[PDB]
Amino acid sequence: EGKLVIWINGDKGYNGLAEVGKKFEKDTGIKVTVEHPDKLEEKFPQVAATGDGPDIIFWAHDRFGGYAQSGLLAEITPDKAFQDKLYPFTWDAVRYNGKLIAYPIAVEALSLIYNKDLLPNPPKTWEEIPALDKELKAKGKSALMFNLQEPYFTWPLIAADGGYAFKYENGKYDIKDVGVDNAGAKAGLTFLVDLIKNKHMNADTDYSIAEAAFNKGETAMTINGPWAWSNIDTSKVNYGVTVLPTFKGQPSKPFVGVLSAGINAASPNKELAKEFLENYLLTDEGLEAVNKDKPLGAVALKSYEEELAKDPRIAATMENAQKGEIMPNIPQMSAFWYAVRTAVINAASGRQTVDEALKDAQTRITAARDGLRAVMEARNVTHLLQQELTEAQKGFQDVEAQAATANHTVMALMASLDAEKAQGQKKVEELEGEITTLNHKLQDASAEVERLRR
Amino acid sequence: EGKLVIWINGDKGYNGLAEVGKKFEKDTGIKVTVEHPDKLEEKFPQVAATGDGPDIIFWAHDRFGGYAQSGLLAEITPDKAFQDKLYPFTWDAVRYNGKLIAYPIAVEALSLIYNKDLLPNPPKTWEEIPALDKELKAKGKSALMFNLQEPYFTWPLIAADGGYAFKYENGKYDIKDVGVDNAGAKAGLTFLVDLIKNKHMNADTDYSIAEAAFNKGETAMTINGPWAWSNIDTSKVNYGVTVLPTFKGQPSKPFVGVLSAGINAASPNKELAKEFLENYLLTDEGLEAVNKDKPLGAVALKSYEEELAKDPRIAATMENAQKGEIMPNIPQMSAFWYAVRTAVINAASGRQTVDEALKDAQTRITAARDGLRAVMEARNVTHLLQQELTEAQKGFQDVEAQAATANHTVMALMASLDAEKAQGQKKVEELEGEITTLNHKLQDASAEVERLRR
Amino acid sequence: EGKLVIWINGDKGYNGLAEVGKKFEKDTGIKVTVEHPDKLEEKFPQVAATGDGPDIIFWAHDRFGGYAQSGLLAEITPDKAFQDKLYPFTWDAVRYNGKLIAYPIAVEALSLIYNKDLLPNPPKTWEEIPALDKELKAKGKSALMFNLQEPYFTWPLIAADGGYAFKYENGKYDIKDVGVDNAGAKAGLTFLVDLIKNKHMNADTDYSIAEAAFNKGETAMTINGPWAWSNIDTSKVNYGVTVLPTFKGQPSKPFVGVLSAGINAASPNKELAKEFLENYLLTDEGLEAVNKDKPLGAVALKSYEEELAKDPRIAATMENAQKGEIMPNIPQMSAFWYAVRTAVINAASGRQTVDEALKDAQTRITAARDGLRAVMEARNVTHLLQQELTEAQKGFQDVEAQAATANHTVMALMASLDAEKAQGQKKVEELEGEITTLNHKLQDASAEVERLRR
Amino acid sequence: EGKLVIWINGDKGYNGLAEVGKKFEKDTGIKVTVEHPDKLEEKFPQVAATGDGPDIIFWAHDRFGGYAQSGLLAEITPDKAFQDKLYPFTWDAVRYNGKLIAYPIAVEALSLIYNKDLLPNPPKTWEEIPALDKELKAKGKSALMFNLQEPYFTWPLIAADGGYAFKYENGKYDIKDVGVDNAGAKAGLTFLVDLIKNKHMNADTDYSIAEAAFNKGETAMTINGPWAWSNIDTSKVNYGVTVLPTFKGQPSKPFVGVLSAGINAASPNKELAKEFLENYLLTDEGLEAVNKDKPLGAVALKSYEEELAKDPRIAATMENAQKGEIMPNIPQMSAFWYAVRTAVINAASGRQTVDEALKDAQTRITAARDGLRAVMEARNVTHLLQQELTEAQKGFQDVEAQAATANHTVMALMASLDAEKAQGQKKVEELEGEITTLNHKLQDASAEVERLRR
Repeated sequence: EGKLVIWINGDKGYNGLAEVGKKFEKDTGIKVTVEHPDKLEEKFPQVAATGDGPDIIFWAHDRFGGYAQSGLLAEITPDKAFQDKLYPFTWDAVRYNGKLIAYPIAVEALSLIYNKDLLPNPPKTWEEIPALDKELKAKGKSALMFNLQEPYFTWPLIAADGGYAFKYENGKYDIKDVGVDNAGAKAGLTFLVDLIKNKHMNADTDYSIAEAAFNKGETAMTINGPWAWSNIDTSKVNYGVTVLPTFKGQPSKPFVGVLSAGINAASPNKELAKEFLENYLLTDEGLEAVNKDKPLGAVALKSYEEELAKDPRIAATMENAQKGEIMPNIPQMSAFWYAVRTAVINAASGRQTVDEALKDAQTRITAARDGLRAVMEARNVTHLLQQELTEAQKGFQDVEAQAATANHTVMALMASLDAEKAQGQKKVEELEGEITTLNHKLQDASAEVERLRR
Repeated sequence: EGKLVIWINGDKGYNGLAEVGKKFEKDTGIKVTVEHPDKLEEKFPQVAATGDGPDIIFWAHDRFGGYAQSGLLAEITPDKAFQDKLYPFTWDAVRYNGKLIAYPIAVEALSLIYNKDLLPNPPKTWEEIPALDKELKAKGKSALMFNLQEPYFTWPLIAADGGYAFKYENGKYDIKDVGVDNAGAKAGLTFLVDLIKNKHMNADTDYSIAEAAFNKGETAMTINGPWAWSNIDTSKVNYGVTVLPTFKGQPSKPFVGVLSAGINAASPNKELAKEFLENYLLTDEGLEAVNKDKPLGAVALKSYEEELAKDPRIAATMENAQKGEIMPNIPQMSAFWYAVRTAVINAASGRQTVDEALKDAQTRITAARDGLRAVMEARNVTHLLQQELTEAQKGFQDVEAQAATANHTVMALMASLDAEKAQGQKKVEELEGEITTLNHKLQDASAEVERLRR
Repeated sequence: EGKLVIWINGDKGYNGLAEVGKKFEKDTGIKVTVEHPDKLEEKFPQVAATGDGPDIIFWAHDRFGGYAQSGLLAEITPDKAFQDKLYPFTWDAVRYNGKLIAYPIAVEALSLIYNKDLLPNPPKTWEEIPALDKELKAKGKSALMFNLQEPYFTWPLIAADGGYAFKYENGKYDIKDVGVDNAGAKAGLTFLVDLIKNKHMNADTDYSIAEAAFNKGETAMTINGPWAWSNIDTSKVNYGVTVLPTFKGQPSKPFVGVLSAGINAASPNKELAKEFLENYLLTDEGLEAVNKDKPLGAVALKSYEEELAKDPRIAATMENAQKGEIMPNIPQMSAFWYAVRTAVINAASGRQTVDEALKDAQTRITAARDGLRAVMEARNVTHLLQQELTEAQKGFQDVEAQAATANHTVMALMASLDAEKAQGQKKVEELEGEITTLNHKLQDASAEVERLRR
Repeated sequence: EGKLVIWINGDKGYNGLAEVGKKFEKDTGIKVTVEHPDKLEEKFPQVAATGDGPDIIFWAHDRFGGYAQSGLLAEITPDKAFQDKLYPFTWDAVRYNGKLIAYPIAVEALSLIYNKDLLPNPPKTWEEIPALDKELKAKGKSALMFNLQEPYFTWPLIAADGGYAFKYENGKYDIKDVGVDNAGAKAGLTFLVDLIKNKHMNADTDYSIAEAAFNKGETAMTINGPWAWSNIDTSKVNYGVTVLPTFKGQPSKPFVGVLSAGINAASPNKELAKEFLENYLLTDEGLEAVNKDKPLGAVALKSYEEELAKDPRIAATMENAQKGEIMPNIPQMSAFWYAVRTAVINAASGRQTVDEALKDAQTRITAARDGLRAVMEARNVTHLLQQELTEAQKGFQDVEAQAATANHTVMALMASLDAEKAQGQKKVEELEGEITTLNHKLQDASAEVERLRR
């Protein structure tokens, strides 16, 4: 309270950011402390939920939908003037149910990487890569090698013509709409598989294999991110970085990830953070300071991005990001990765046709939750089936009780049958006795009248 | 408190008993009230369990084991001198776990009933009845007709040679030992079934059909109890009552039931009841008074029984009771009746052979509780199976969480691979730079010594 | 014996009630202790049956049918001067076989709740909701959201047009006359399915979802009880509470639950209990003390309901209640919840049609008497349980397979990372050797220009 | 209370064990019943936990770790004079958290079985088998065939060279110390895979196939337990039973199973059950009675094992016991059978390598198959639950049947009683008619002597 504590990961320019913190400390008297604690993404939900930890946290936007789901983040309110300082599409990476929940900072995305010496004019279209490889193979090189084991890297081509992870309409994801076996994704994947079939790529090619091959000049092109540049730098291949090839006319569609600054729902300093982010960090001065300590890569702030774009590699990254699909910030996306990962490997390794591989994603992406659903139906079915067991229990105590009554009743009734039957005749003979006596009285009176009348 | 209230059923000599109550009231000043309330056997366990109702209750001994099981009855303490005033075997009808729990009063049991005019010398053995019937059939009569639908009436012959309900050893019943399919019972039943096969009896003969037949002089003999006498009296058949026929040398073994006076565990007047029963009711005077109001039939009190025996019918009853099997006072006896009932009907109607009918009694006797036992195992199985459902529930939350870690870890590791690799070569070239500088220093020093030494 | 122990659930205002019991302890001198034992509805039948437990017991009236039937509850005898102080229908929920068995205290019913900033004038008919949802979906919001899983919530709509559970005749229900697939219920349920068919609602909308949706202003309307308000109060949505819409001109027919106060059959303090309720609790001052501790919602006492109904919400709940269905206090009702819970899902997800889904309800409801049937219904339940444990089993097996493949990648990278670190750290020691070596060689040369020579 | 009930699976010599109980019933007087309820292992945890079921339970020792963990078993306390009568290592299979929880009775392990007319001298090492299969294939016969599908069989070879499931430490298992991809396991599985690669075995050889092969003389050898012998006896192949062959000079490590006798935790007969096992069963005479009914195989008792070992086969099984792995009595072990089962298939059919397959077995303990196991234990529990419900259903149907017959009597009687009441009441009014008719006629006659005349 009265000061701002901020968490950013250790692989970012925290000192650079502290500098911005000091400029703020000077101008308002508010001391800003910047920290990079160990695995802070895991640490965040634990300290925010007891009014502790950072007033503001910098992280990949995808972890944030999980935090907003637990109401951990403050809703942010930037006037539209400020909203037009950043790229439209970056805001879409920081919404949850229509509420804006964090400030976009950086933008990251795969790009085509190529050896200028081997290939000074990288191709624009996937379609021409086969022919290009047949050429380079004749001088002991390959056209392209990139990580096929993972979907993050194979998606761009697959999504190109029509795929999508989850439909997005109004700042909201329909988690039941999955565009992974639409005719477009099938075309994407077929092509990719066909490249393997026609021995232009190896299905067992992963990250390290690709990286090594490019760095040793064994392949003309590869696909990869800004995280990889300082590595390729020191191979001293002469490498170009540029727009991903199109497919069937359409841009490749690589997933996009966005370093974002979010504010703690718990924090009291909500407006002093809003200030710090809006007026000190998200400016050319502020981003430049962080950039000096460690490059951010392509940024969300239009004005400063336009400066960094001198570096064509940073130009490419953003060009690709703007043609790509923001990576959905919803819990279920990890099911997507899981499912899609297995889908592709199978499709590639021959284990499945594209069609069956992609058709199963629809089933498998929910195998997690359908099974969990069956566990909870079964939970209820046992409550019911326990009730029925009570019912049977008293059914048996009942039957046992009403057996005794039947056995005893059989005999009661026998005694009664004899009682009322003996009581019967006894009353009868009494009455039948009264009759003979009256019969005799009437006989005796009648006999007298005859005497007297005669 | 200070007085005795006593409950007896309405079909007994309650006025007779009140007279005994008045003799007591005179001699000790204690007013005794005698009551016959509606279904008092059902009413007893409800009033005794809140210190209410009668100080003493007269009822059929079999209901009393159920009462003692609920500790409702006081344990009685009659010195051995008093014990020898009643017939030994009667006391066995009033034990529960070795504790004497009531005073025996009256004894009831089936006897052979026969038409003196049709058959002045009733047979002594079941074995001679077929022949007898062939004789009497030739003059339009039957030898024997008695209630075959119920086991209480068919048992005497079945048990004759070896059967028993539940084994009885030390004032205790082994509820797992049931002698209903031992070779003896098989012989008894076979005979009975054979009588039906050889058209000496009808399988569909019940109590009313038997009674009618005997009372109209259509049959020479029947089997029945004292409850039935006053009924037969008024048919004015000239009837004898005597020992049941033997089978295979052995006496018939009819069940025996004993009117017994029990004392409330709750009652404070335990020693004033002991008194009343021991010294006023269980004497010749006392029983005689009750007898005047309503005959008890054969009694437990040796001395007075020996008087009543002048009536040979009452002699037979007791002779048959002493050769019979006290009717077990344990809850499970109603399963016995249920099982054995169905056994015999089936055996008689052709629906089953004797052997299979009797073998099933062993199973069916416990359908009852074996089935209840399954309901309660199943009750526990559900508690367990609900626990496992919790386990599966967290198994799924787990798996879903550790999919997110895996997806994020795949990428963390990719970045790290590039970080530590670029960091790698940067340290290497620094060191490799220090090397050339030292290489050049040493060269320059070495070039000097050569100059100077030369 | 001269002391009043009262049971009332924990989530009620028991410190309030405690205050009423002290105002009573004052004006008479009889100590009153209130408790709130866990699972006290299920404790009561065990404690009452041994003369122990409470003189008065507070609970939702439907449980009191179970108690009455076991003869655990005393018949209350209030004058018609008193009876008129409460709303006529609150007596209909405390009747068993004509007899009044408990005192009504509070009344509860779903009501239609709405966000005024998103919808200032709530609709008066169900039929206008689709039209209204379209309007709202246009600006990325939904019309209505409320727990579809549970029948308790769906019923109001279904039973609206002349539907009902069991016919209430005089003071009981005919257990075999049922309004579940009469004209009314079919039409209603048809409409509920249409809303899901036409995408206006999701088939798997539960309580937890529907609360969060409304309470964060995603949806214009929900359906819910007084229990759900304080959670809205904290969310600060500007909400209103009103009459549930009409369907076919008829009011929605939500269930009514009426907190009743019953009296133990064999309680020593008969008139004293009556006295407390009639003259101390069921008065403006008693109910207030309670209400101040925890809100009872609408109350049965006219005098005080007119005070509380100044709160348009409490007035609304009571309106819906008068327009709604009392919960039958008969055992048979517990098949209703199950039969209708599955009927809903089956008609919704399309596994059955509306006619056949309500015909199976019709059947399972009417009638019991269960016992052996219960056991066969378990037999079929466990086939269903088996299917689900199957589904859960292949759910895990699928996730496990796909989890196996992310782990393939993860160990691969971890491998390469560990390898990279090994290679690098060895290369570094190789160089640091070269350096220490050269440093020595130079030390010699150097130390031998300085000495030998200059 | 003064009686001993025992459970033992049906395929065991229970009529023999009964003979041991009669020798026990004679010399003391305590009756001892032996039963063999279906699915009794699953039954026991539900019957123990309601003070029902058996005093002692006979089963494979692995199931007893589950029971011990729930506290259902009594800790046995035998003197070291007794302990020494049994082979040291049998007591390692009846320990849970250091405590002895049952008596060892019999020992079972896989042995090497061979056909002497095809191979008079069986090999002493796995390594010579390919060499020997070549020799045999030449004359159209295979060296070895046994169940490759099941790990229980394939384990012996895999575990040979220092492999193990979980480390046994003192009296427990370090649940996290696992020998499944140590140096030993890999080498063994590798050999098993090679045998399949080089066409010495078929990948899809299961039990059924292997038996029929060996039993019809198509293969020189098979691997199997005592249970398969009697089937060979009949086929009449001339067969020997011997130690399993060594791998890398190490004895094969087949799973040992010890049939053990456990005692119910809350059994009224504590010292009596101990008395029966220690002094009557675990003795030459006792074990003989049981072995005469059905062979027990190896026995834990020294005195009688040296007798049975005159059968070379039995000595052979004992030798492979001692040289084998006692089954861990811990829940976690069920993951093993699965993980490994797949591991073996995968490594065999080539879908994984030996290294990566055994690493996946290494991991699946703990992690994801927490939940999946619980689902599958639910899956088997419902099978027990279905048997229970079955038992209840025929319990009801039985009593229903017998109830129906008692009612038959009851209604017949009530009919007769109602007929008798009718018949008589029409008589009594008939007479009362006459009596008032006669009175009137008399009144006239009489009134007409008094007036007319005198």
